[PDB]
Amino acid sequence: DSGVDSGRPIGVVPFQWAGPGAAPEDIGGIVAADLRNSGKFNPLDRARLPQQPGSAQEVQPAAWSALGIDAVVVGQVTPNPDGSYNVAYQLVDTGGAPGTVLAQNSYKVNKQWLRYAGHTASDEVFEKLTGIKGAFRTRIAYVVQTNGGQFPYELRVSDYDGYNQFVVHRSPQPLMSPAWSPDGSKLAYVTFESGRSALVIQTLANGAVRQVASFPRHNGAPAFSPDGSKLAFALSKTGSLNLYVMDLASGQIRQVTDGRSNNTEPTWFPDSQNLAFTSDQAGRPQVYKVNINGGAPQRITWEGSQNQDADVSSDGKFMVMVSSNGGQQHIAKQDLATGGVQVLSSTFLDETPSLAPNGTMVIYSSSQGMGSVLNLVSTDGRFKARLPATDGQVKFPAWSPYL
Repeated sequence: DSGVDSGRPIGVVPFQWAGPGAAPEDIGGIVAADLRNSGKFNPLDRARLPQQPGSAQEVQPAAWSALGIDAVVVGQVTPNPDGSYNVAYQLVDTGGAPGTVLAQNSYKVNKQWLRYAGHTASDEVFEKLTGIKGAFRTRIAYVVQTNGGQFPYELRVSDYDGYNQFVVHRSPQPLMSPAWSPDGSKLAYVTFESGRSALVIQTLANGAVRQVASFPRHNGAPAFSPDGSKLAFALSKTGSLNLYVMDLASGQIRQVTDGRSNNTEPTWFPDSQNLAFTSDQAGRPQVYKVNINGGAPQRITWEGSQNQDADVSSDGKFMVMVSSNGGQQHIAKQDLATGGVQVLSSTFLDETPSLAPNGTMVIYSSSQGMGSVLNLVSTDGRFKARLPATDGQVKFPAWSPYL
């Protein structure tokens, strides 16, 4: 819903490093990358910075408004004797009230939390300048297939931008489609470890695992309801996949769809009652919507030869999905009210899109020979980037809720 050329230009100056040598991290670089990733901003190339002020007072507004820049982010990174660091940023106005500090904060963090300090600065500048909750301190879950033979599959979690990865679960068999609990503490996912498909929910903090379902099938594509009370997923035995809803408090499972049609990849609407999902009911896959509390499925995608793997935004205003047309398979966004569709990505064979909690960015995977990598694309379509390559093929990314 930004629908413009580039984003709002903004000056993000490298942070001053008072400590000896060089800085342990490029905080300004992180803030710029974050802001840019959202498609909401176009940080000025470090090449064209008119100056590199190290403090708000050193900022000369005229130099920035001149280049069409409303605000400038300046900052300082200072080493503490205990080995930790002080990361401070000041958001300085270079427009209506030149030189005034719109926002500033300072954080004391260990080397390991320096990127977090950067993402915090980004979140603050972001919420202050867009009114939209920042998602820069969010994480993503995904599955990497390494080249190791014993446990090729690793369900991992990392910062949304690919850094600070950690393994949640390693498996000798395929792992797929993790899904975050709304409170960000658990991941549901499908594992073939038992030899056949199973749906589990693992608590990230202690690794605890809850068995949910095992009926005969393949990928269950789980999805937690926004309110935390249910988990929707697909089971395929009768010869076709159908939707089931898991009541998390009681464990009672109820079938939400029936028929010879393959109904899968459920995703929740904000009300925790309606699901959007993929069905082959009309031939090539299309996206349908159904209220778990009663009613028959309602096809909702009409544009495109095929649409699947939907992800409804947190505000229910739109959804992203994999849309195939003219031999191109990309992530597309569909307005849930007016039905307009906008193709976001342009990479090769885009799959499983997952919306950032503020709905400003989508993480998805694309094809690379026999493998695949993760990508980010802002929901306004302005920014596209590969996430940092890792030691394996990556699939099924899932963006965490706000943390």
